[PDB]
Amino acid sequence: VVEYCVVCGDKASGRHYGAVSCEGCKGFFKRSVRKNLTYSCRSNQDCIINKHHRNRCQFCRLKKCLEMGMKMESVQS
Amino acid sequence: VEYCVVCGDKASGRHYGAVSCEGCKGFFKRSVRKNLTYSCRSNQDCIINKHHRNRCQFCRLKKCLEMGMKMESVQS
DNA sequence: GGCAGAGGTCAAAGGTCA
DNA sequence: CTGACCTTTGACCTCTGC
Ligand SMILES: [Zn+2]
Ligand SMILES: [Zn+2]
Ligand SMILES: [Zn+2]
Ligand SMILES: [Zn+2]
Repeated sequence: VVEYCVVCGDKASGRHYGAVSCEGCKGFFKRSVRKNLTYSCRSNQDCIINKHHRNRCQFCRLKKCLEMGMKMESVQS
Repeated sequence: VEYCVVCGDKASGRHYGAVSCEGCKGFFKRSVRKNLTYSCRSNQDCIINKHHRNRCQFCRLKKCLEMGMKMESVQS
């Protein structure tokens, strides 16, 4: 009955943009895609996305978001 | 129009669990972020008001905590 | 109907920099 | 260090199309 975000391991509201996601992960994906935002990383793209420290590397979040099958094409827009 | 429990200034909004001015919000963030502890030169009951808020950082932080600002809420 | 999976709001967190 | 002011986040909403 409990489902966890494939990005950050937070309680997941459900499948969003093709991925079991927390509400935070959804909204990041949207804004990133809607604003055509690519970010950069300052730690050799090694950044580990955890519920606690997910807002550390926007770049590394979007990497994991796409890695885990969130789909730009699914965000309206 | 609501007033900051720490300094008594006009509050921006509720900040870390208490109706706070931006200043005390800022103070609180940086204090917890840099795990700053503070020393008092006036026996630790320094009056904290808008006009004279920055005399004692120590006494301010005490007030911040006492009036219910929650460190845990401030993030890393 | 019923509900997943899109959308949006705005307080409360964040970061900026004179 | 400070705080006026600006940006992001994510809990909680609604809509609507299978
Ligand atoms: Zn997540
Ligand atoms: Zn990174
Ligand atoms: Zn104040
Ligand atoms: Zn003092």
